[PDB]
Amino acid sequence: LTKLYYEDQYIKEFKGEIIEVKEIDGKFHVLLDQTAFFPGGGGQMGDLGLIDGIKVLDVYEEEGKVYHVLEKEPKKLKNLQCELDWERRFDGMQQHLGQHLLSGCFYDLFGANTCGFHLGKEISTVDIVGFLDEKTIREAEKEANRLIFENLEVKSYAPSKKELKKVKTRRALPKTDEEIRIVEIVGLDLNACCGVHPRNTRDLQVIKIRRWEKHKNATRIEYVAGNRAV
Ligand SMILES: [Zn+2]
Repeated sequence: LTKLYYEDQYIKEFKGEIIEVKEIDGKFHVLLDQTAFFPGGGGQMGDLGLIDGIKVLDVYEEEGKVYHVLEKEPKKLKNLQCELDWERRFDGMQQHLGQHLLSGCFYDLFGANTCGFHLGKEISTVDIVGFLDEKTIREAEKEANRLIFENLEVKSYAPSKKELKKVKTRRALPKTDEEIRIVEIVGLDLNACCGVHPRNTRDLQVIKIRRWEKHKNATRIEYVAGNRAV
């Protein structure tokens, strides 16, 4: 069945048909024929919103199937108006690409590698290998914002096994039964990622580095992108 979030990440309203209903203590876990509700992936949180005016409280994936936890019992089940909480969606889209952008700027400018990231509701972090002084950190922040306004294309795709052999990456790709998705900041960076990203760097608006500290062999950098930064 259909996962719309990987086909067009900007779809915020869609038509759906409830294929299954399971009542699990108070809540109604539903399957849909097609969904734009992201369950979560690559560190990024899942969606909330409405299915037929009934609030979606949780979205998860189990055995390749996206399940929606509804607070009330579905009545009508065909041709339903389904809408994402777009503010939540887009916030997570911006923070994730924000991380990729910074990571790509740190490597492009200074050869500095990323070894971790965290996307939280309040703040997000990225870990860069080694000590970094304030000068280099602020230069990466500047360059990130420069490429936002340069508006680079961000391609999200699942390569065919033919075109997957011509994919050049700096980190080895996972061994999986699942399909490899690629997120590519055109001209800057190309990484395997299951996230849902904006289609350009301009969509980030602005990126601000808040503060940083040492974490073992790394510099843990706190950042905000988009509406969080203002
Ligand atoms: Zn990612």
